[PDB]
Amino acid sequence: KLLDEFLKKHDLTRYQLSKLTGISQNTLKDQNEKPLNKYTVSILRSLSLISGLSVSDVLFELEDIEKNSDDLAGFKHLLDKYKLSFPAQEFELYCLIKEFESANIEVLPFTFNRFENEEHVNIKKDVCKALENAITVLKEKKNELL
Amino acid sequence: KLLDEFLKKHDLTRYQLSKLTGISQNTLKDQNEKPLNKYTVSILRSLSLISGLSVSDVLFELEDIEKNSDDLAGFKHLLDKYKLSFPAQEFELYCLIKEFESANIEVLPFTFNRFENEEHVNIKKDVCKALENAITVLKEKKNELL
Repeated sequence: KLLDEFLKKHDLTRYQLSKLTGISQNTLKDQNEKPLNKYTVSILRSLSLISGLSVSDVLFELEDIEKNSDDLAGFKHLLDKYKLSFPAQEFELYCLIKEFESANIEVLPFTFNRFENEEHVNIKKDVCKALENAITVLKEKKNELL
Repeated sequence: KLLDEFLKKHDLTRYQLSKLTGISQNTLKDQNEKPLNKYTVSILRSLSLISGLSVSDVLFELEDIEKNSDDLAGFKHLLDKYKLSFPAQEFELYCLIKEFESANIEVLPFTFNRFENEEHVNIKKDVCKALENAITVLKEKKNELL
């Protein structure tokens, strides 16, 4: 639940947000179930007001939370297998996938049939390179839309 | 119009947006009439995709456009009467006004009836001071909410 996790991270509750804004607790409950792409600038501003964050930083924190739950077009499964983390590149991949979503465009999952037969002396390096290559593929796909 | 103005700055049309996204022209027409607080993260992402700007810069450019048309609680009239510009302070006043609105609190206009019937040999410094104190006062009022 995106809204609740943001509030909890700042030691805030729906009660306090409701108290500040007059937004009903029913409304905030419905809000908590929506994916980020449905959040309005209005609710980002409310969250900015109560948290002290700029609207841009509110959105980024909400994105970071949503991203931890995202499949990353298949890379999450891979990263989790080897307990790896590439915070910057994972977020970039996430950002590219959400962009395609906003143009109502299918992002086929990346597959690793080749990868997981082949052996890797530095699994961290090789996954990093697969991840960057994926980002490149998406960036190219992006620039051929435009 | 907010959406048109953003698209025009980047040499784009709603038609183009519509063909990239699958969003209908009538929907974008309606979108063009909405204040920025009604914008969804989805539409920001769509605008980021087509413009090449990050969602943050899309948001700021939209904020900037909306700010240039906002009354700024009576200060728009005042600044234009003396054709003055204080970018940072004007934007921060806009920010505060939009924060209060997201908390369903209306900001009463500042009045200048006595100001505008007095001679001002330093109209720049005088209006700057009034703007700085308006922001100071709004910040105090914002703090009593939290």
